[PDB]
Amino acid sequence: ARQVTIIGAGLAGTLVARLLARNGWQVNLFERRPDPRIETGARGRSINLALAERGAHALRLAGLEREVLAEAVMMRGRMVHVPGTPPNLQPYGRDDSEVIWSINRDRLNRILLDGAEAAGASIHFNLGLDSVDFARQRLTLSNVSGERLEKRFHLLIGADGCNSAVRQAMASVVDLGEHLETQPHGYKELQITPEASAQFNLEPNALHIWPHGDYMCIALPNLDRSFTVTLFLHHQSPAAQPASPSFAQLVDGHAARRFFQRQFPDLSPMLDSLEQDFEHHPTGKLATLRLTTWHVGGQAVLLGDAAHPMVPFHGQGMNCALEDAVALAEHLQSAADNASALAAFTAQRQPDALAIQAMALENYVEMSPTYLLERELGQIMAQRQPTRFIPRYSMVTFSRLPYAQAMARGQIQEQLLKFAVANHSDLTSINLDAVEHEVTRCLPP
Ligand SMILES: Cc1cc2nc3c(=O)[nH]c(=O)nc-3n(C[C@H](O)[C@H](O)[C@H](O)COP(=O)(O)OP(=O)(O)OC[C@H]3O[C@@H](n4cnc5c(N)ncnc54)[C@H](O)[C@@H]3O)c2cc1C
Ligand SMILES: O=C(O)c1ccc(-c2cccc(Cl)c2Cl)o1
Ligand SMILES: [Ca+2]
Repeated sequence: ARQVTIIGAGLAGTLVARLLARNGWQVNLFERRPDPRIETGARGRSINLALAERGAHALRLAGLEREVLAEAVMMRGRMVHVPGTPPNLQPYGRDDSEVIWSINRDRLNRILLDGAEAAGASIHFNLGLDSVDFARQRLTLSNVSGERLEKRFHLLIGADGCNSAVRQAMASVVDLGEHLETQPHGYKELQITPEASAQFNLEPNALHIWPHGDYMCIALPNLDRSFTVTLFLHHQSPAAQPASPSFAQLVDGHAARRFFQRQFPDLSPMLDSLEQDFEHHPTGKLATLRLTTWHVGGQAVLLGDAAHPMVPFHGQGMNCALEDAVALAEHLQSAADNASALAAFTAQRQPDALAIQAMALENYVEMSPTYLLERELGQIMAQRQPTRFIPRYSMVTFSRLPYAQAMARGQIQEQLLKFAVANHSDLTSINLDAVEHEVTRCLPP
């Protein structure tokens, strides 16, 4: 039985643990945090995530999709809130097959941990990786007190998130060629209670967005009709725009309330605990990190956020990490040796990681005239050639097309629409048959 040590019992690490353990690998998984399945008197955790077809399919292959979806809220469309216009519900597709799922992160992690243990993995909590000695094949772990314990390893999977210690250890024995692109937005998680969301008729089966240019809020539903709201706002006001809002201007929760009342007036009344959430929840940081290599020989590999931190604006980070886990287990299972597997994994996944990293950054702008007309012509082309003209968002979210192919086809589509609408003011002026022939010329089924 082949041996593997996984660092991080998050989303990627627990899935890859299950996939390898059920294929007969001897799997030990090490997690810095306590076991979330051991109920304590601590406050619950209400962060949720959008699960799309890529993540769902990964869970399906692992036999866990049914259990996860039973605890998830269907989101049938995007609900865009702008003051002065009623909320506009933009359906994701023609029917409920094209939806995304709002799942509580803690509940998803618990289901995955059970799945990993059911397949035979051993999971060891309260042990955080501190360092790796690659030449001696040993690693050093410790609890929160820092009491150190050493373990031998044969294959090390770094599934330990965007601040990966495995990545830090690798960067010392190989040049990972890291390129860090900091994101100026921080984020803050806020809460809408079930009573408030019902009082204001907030639609439960939708993803909600309050755009406001350089900042915005999103809200995702929970099973009990509460919503988790996330504010995205610059950490600092730019020099050469020092008045603009930023976390630095919001000195306390009362300042945050004044900010919401002015900039997000239909949302502020739903946020009963704004002042306390704002002061008690930490401001998060965002970034894009691109690595030239993801592995050290056959000894260690990164996946998930450890390999490709991305901005969250496409809701694909977890979905990508679960897709990584499937791919890594597949390569390891069937390769000639571990070094071959890890090289092949990296070669397969790196172009797609770059693509979603880029599309996630682009997606922020797109959710921040000419646009209507292009989107209108695109809807017609999707009706005439539904196997050829598929909106990029739909390729990313509702299909398993490799992200880089989705991005390439999306650019062909966006250029074709922009050129077709240029020098036209309405659609009856446009030759739909000529556009369709360009679709069938440039977009294979
Ligand atoms: C605000 C926000 C919103 C998001 N929304 C979405 C969304 O809607 N949909 C989506 O698909 N993605 C979303 N994402 C992205 C998603 O959260 C991540 O991409 C995903 O959790 C990555 O999974 P992972 O298993 O690689 O890492 P994680 O889920 O972070 O798990 C890493 C694990 O490693 C552990 N760990 C860390 N360091 C060590 C160490 N030294 N030793 C041992 N254990 C360690 C951690 O405790 C954790 O258990 C969002 C991200 C943010 C910030
Ligand atoms: O229509 C969508 O799928 C949509 C709009 C906004 C998002 C999103 C999802 C997860 C995390 C974050 Cl930050 C965002 Cl902005 O998803
Ligand atoms: Ca420790």
